[PDB]
Amino acid sequence: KELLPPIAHLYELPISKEASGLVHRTRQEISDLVHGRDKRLLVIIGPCSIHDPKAALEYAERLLKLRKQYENELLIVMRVYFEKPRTTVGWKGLINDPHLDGTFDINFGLRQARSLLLSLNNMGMPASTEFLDMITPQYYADLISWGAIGARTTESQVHRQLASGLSCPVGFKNGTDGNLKIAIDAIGAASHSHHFLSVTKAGHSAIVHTGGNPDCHVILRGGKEPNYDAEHVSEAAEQLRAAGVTDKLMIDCSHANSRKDYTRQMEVAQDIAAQLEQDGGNIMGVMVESHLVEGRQDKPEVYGKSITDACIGWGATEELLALLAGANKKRMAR
Amino acid sequence: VKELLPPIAHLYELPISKEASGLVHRTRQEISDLVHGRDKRLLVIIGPCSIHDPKAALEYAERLLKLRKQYENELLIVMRVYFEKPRTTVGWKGLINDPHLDGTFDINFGLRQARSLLLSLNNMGMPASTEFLDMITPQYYADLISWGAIGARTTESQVHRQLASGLSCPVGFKNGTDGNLKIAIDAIGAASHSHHFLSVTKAGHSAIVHTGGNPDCHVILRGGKEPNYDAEHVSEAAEQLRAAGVTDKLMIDCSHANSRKDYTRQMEVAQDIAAQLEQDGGNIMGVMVESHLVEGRQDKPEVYGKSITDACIGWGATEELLALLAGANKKRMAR
Amino acid sequence: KELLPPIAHLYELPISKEASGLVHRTRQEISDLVHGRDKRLLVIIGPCSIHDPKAALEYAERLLKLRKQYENELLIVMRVYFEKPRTTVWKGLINDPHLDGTFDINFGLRQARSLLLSLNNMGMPASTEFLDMITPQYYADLISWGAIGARTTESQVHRQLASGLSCPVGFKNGTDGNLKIAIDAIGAASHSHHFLSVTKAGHSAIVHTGGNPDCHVILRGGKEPNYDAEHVSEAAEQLRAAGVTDKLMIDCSHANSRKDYTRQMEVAQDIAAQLEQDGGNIMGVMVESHLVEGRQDKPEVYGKSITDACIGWGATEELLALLAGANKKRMAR
Amino acid sequence: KELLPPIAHLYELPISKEASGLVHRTRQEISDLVHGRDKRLLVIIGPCSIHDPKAALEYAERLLKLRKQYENELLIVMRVYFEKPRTTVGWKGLINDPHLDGTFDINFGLRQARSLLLSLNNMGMPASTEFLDMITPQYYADLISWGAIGARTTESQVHRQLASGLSCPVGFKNGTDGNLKIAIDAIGAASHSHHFLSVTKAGHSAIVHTGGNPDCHVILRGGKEPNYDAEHVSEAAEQLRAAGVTDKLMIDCSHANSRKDYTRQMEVAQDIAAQLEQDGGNIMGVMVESHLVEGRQDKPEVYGKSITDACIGWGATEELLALLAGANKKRMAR
Ligand SMILES: [Mn+2]
Ligand SMILES: [Mn+2]
Ligand SMILES: [Mn+2]
Ligand SMILES: [Mn+2]
Repeated sequence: KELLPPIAHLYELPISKEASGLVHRTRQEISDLVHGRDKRLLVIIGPCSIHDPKAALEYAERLLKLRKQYENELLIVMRVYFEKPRTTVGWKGLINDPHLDGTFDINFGLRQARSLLLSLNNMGMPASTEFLDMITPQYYADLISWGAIGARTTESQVHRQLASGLSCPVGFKNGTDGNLKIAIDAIGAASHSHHFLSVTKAGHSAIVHTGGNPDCHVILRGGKEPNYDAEHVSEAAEQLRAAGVTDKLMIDCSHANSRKDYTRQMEVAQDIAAQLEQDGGNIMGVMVESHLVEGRQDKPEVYGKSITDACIGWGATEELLALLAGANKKRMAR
Repeated sequence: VKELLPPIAHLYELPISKEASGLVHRTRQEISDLVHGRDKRLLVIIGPCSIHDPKAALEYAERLLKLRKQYENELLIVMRVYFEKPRTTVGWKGLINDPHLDGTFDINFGLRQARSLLLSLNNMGMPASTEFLDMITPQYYADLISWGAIGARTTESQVHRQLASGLSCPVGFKNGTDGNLKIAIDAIGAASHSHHFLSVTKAGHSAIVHTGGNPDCHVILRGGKEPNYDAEHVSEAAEQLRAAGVTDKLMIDCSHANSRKDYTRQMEVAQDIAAQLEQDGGNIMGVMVESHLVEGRQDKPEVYGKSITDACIGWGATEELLALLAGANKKRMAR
Repeated sequence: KELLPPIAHLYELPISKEASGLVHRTRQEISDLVHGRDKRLLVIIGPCSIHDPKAALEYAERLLKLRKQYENELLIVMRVYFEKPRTTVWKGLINDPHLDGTFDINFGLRQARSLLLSLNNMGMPASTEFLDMITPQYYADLISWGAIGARTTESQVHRQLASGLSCPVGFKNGTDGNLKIAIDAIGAASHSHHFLSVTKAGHSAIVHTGGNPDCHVILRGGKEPNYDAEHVSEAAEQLRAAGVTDKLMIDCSHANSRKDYTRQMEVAQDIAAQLEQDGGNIMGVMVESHLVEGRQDKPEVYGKSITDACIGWGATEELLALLAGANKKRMAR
Repeated sequence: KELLPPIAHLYELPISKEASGLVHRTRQEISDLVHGRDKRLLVIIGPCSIHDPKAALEYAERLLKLRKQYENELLIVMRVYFEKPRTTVGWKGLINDPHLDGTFDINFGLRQARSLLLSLNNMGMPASTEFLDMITPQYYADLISWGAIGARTTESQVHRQLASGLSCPVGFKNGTDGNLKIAIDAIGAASHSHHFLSVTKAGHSAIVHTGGNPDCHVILRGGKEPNYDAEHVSEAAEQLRAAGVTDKLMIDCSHANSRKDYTRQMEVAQDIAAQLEQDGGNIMGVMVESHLVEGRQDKPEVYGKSITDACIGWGATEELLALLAGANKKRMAR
């Protein structure tokens, strides 16, 4: 079927002066955290997945107030995930199936994704996403300040190539059973130049030559056991130094670190807060699964509630952000 | 950003012949038979870790073809013709990506040579197998491939499971690099279903594709932190496959983590499989073997017929290993 | 530079159910006139060129009332021509929508499709001249009648194009009056052709067309005017000799009025007289009309042409009443 | 149906150093003629249409010997016409239907046309053709030293735009009834820059901005009456100067100047030969319909015989060229 190329969506929704400026600078600001030049804490926070742009915009307006408030301690960027990797099968996100009913209206979904990202950046909220597909990025990577490569794809050569050509910093998650070396290796690969086949903005396949991405880091997201504590952070930091790549890392409070219990994301954040207080020198960022309303639901019946992984609600979100900001204020004072 | 010819340009210059088309169609059907337990021959995916020299490849194929015919009642021999290689971090990604082996990345030439070699192989009677790594290169030559692999590093990847769901050949999913078998079992489940995703057409344009699912996927045991080739591991995998409601017939890789990356250990693994086939071995439908004209590996392509990637057994050792497997499977089939 | 393909525009501006029905119906009604099943007179009327969407909609709202009023005698369809072909030298609303040498073709094609959809949606069907081989895919779905101009009637590329169009097509005689080239064009366009074209996705392809059975000639003058009974009778003779339809359209403007735009009325009266006497070979007329009569080099006066001079609204009422009255009498025989 | 783009053909049949040099040199030589820097006579000579590459190459090998023999007096370039305009319907040429059987194998036809042109340039014979289609030129214009726009398309805006973007000199024929102003007007238009839609080497439609073609001229090819004589040449020269364009022009010995009778081309050439002897300062070239065997045939039964317009045969061709060379040697001595 008949896919509109990126240029069609770029013509309807060109990046504005403000969005372009916000993306450019947030990427720069994140590079400084990745390389230990600034000691603010990157916070990637928001829904497991976007299934309703309206709830997403409401969420973003609340989050914007806290982004501003804590701007000296925390660098807040919203989770805006449009592509979801499933264990076997299931809804792959808003792009793949925006009407949430098996109609796979991908043109509508890409348009909605771009429109949401443009609106977010226009309001002052930078955005992040996981890059899962090789073709979808040309539709909206210009509006992304930070990207993730998921646990299920960190070891994949086509995803490392993708990352090597992205203009934003990229986090690589450790593997689903806890393997960190694949992520360390991914930084090596993505940091170098690659030649590979991709698709242009006009929608045609082409040979691209990337320059490499100097702003990649790892993300600790648990395995058979959680890997967020000081002992794990120290082990990982030594392995990063050994490989000659940045030893500054991100810690995901959710997924296999909370072991799929949204109420434990706060516990993880408190452990991180104590590391920042005691030392915490290898930590540059945290990831949190958060929505307007806590929990999850199989069907999109309740507004502002996840249909994928369970999230903390808005009030726990305010608490969690206050805790990290206070803890990092103390770290930054040393 | 450089000037890629679309699949239709290569297809025009190198159209599939009646003979190649018959060989592919038959070989896929025969392999399907093995996957679903209808025939008890052993699929043998055998040849170089990587193809870097089409002359040496054609010579290899010539020698192998005699053995394919000789052992045809006990073994279904298909050549490894791997054109895309995953690197640990960085390095030469294969003949397609850089066919002149010097960082000129002449991909139009690479794709052309890959198709030419596959067409020449099928025309001489040797079916071909490859690892599908890239999302766009398959359209250039998948019509000439009888069996496909998704590698250990990409079995968990949703975009690779999608690709597999639209392939017309049977597909083997390798267990993960540390030993995880569940990802490959999950992959069979995923690739067996219909998917909708973005891909590139034969004309070189991006499009929405809707696949029908691939009913002929299976797992490949290739070792992890510890090897997983033995009877206990096979029995344990078979139980997991049945619990997930997918085929309990599997393939065993003698190389990579099952040989502890020591090419001289491939024969020990094959000897263990032979022993399983003689005793029972009902869940084994195939084996994988990294093999070339000359054993070992080299950083540079100085020696003819010697791998520049993973180390391989040599030709003599290939005769030994194939004879061992054909003997042992003859007995399995007899009962 | 970076051309959006037709599918980008078709996505933002899908044809409505109402527009689709109007185009479908009007094409058929026109075909009925081309082949003598109905004796209403097609009238292709409106500006020489469209340079202002706002004025074009205002003109359409006025024309719509007369379209309905005269519907038993006349089939009124608006002229929505975006440009000229030049002898040489403003390059039309598509090729240059900002009227300033910036050639913003993406914007121009978008604006063209937008206007055509709005026109169809209000009940006014639209006609245009197809000048190039690529632009038609962006809006031919909104066109009820197409023209091939005098300067391109003889061209094999344009005959091919016409053979694949889903609307009826009029071929103008040559710039110096040559009628044979238009007669030959109908014959060429009625057949199947294989040739290279561009798809709605923006890619070159081989297309195989089925032929267009609803083509006709248009008399637009030359070395001398060719609107009178004598010239109409000779054309009809030549048409029947070539085995194609002997129903034709008369352009009141261009080389039939020459240097006086007000002569369109005289041509129209001569046509009225033919209709009253007999006039059996006339299926249509073309008229260059706008809100305000005349022309201007620069777009200062609202609703006045910036290409060829046009009769104004009051004279348009006059000319349509005249034609409707005359054709009423022809249909009553 | 499934059209290979130009790049597919360019990859299989890249232009050689030799062909590239011959085309560059020949284009420059022809420009010098159009602008009166040189008084050699351009001679565009060969079949009405190509229906058989084998005969065309045999024809070229004979013509090369004369090309070389007359090089100080004549600039001989072969007619290699692959696209034919029909009065109503009929075979449109080798590209459109190479197997001459209603199969329209256009991929094969383009491949065969490019192959022939490359072979011709490689043997030392430059080539000319009529550019009828908007899309086919990308496949082989790099191998063409001179182009024609036909009588039936000279008045066409799209053909004038096409001409404005070509790298070769272009001749515009007067209209089919004898109108010369359309060709004079065409030179005007094709000398300007244009913006229009075209198709790329990769097979995608795009906006192209051409720089104008400063090497255009008119071709006198007859109308109701012929227009080859001194008086018509003299009339056309005055109008060229009046429009401010080159008053050097080309005369077609065939088509409407021969009343469609192949035995009259020699009479036209003889008239031209007298003008060249008397004065003939405004003539820069001639066009002649020539083949191995004279006349025409309905089916491709006889080898080297036209299936379109009737042509003079090889013997008459030698006579005609000797005549023009002898006459122009004298013009050039003054
Ligand atoms: Mn999640
Ligand atoms: Mn290997
Ligand atoms: Mn006009
Ligand atoms: Mn001819």
